[PDB]
Amino acid sequence: PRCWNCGGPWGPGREDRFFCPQCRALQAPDPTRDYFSLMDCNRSFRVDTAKLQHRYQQLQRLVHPDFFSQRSQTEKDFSEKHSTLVNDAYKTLLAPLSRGLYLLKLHGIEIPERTDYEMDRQFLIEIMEINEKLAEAESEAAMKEIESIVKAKQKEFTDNVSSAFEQDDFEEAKEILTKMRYFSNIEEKIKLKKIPL
Ligand SMILES: [Zn+2]
Repeated sequence: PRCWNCGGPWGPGREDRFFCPQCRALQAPDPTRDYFSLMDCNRSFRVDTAKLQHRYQQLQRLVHPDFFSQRSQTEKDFSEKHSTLVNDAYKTLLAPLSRGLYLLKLHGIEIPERTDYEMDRQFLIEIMEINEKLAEAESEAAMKEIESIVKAKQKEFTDNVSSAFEQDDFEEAKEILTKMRYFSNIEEKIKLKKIPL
């Protein structure tokens, strides 16, 4: 690893290698750098979103294409690349759901796309019950009950998946996170139904 302007060696040291100490040029982003690192926090399901938002700004102060409009094409390139990554990381870590799923990827676990079959019975039952309820839900208050029901589950699940990580129990975390995916959809459908008011 070396600088595109100098040839200055990338030090085998600490992480934030945004600028070349030798020539001040904006460097190519490290593909290997995970989002928790880029957002300067521990690999953890638990994430301080006030801090996160602050980091997001610090970095966007450094790499956003606005500051590179008058600079070389190479720097414009990298400025755009970085700024995109910064956005990804931020969005990914901000949402507990995407955070959970991202946390699993690093721990080397890939997720099947909401595979409806690999699921257990009791949960399936819950899902078709919620469905029925929502389908039946036309009144504004019957609408509230579902929201409650859904949000009460969401909390329970967050607590659970938090534990799963605390214990390194990724097979469990993958389970619960696959569940949380369902309820997110249901949430979005409710919000979509809630538009006309
Ligand atoms: Zn350099």
